[PDB]
Amino acid sequence: MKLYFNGGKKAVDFVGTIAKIDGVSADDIGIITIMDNASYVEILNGKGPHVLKVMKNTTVQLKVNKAN
Repeated sequence: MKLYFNGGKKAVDFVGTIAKIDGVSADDIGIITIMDNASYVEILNGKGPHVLKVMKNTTVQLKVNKAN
């Protein structure tokens, strides 16, 4: 599942808060895409919904939402 964060040009950063989420590790972090005013990262192994809910409560406080 692709998860958007309102942070872009204007990867190591998102691997690092996401990798510390309960029940998640680097192996659940897929491709990272960076655009001008937004970025998204593919969350693997069905953990997308979980990562999104946890990130709504986790500071790095970016606005997160499901791409799809």
